[PDB]
Amino acid sequence: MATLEKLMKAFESLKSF
Repeated sequence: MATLEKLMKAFESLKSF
């Protein structure tokens, strides 16, 4: 299900900080 598909870039962009 591509519902929270953004969490990946979100999170990795979060991993960033």
